[PDB]
Amino acid sequence: RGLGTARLQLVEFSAFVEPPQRHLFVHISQPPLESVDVRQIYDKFPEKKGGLRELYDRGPPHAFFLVKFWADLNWSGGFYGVSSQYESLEHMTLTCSSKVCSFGKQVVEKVETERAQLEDGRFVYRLLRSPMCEYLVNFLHKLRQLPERYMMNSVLENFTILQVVTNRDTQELLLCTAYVFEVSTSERGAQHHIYRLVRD
Repeated sequence: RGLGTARLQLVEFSAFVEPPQRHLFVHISQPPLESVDVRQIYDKFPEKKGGLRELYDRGPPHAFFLVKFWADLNWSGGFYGVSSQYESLEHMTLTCSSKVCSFGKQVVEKVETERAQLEDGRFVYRLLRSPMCEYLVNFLHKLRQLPERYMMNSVLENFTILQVVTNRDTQELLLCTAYVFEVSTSERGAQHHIYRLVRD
């Protein structure tokens, strides 16, 4: 079990800031996964069209994952970027939609397209150094100034991301990942915990 199906697998995901080498706010580099019932987090995502509940209803359910991040927020200019890499055995073009939610309502949607590239006997899909939406750069700047880690976590309870990767040519849903967030201490460092989303 990783974040992936037989059809597409997440290889690496990071959100970072670079000076004008890198600070990683969160990072995934890729036993069986534990499960989280989607009803547990229904009250953290839009009940609106295209949200988590509507998508999970249409399935397929094994495409759905939850990532809990403990972000490192201890690092004024600079490049804010997000990098993601997927791999598959079949040649596809991917549409990747990233939806930022604050208090349930969607405040950002970012849609990118990536064509397969053959590498080492498989297909890779590289969306590297995508600039972070301005909403998030400003939010990180404000969040960083909070005096106490528990105040950051309070604020972050209301903040979620939903990423939806689809086969662009077929419109088939390949992967749907819900992200929730807390802040880590500088001593522990960034951490994550991937879960299968279930409902049965």
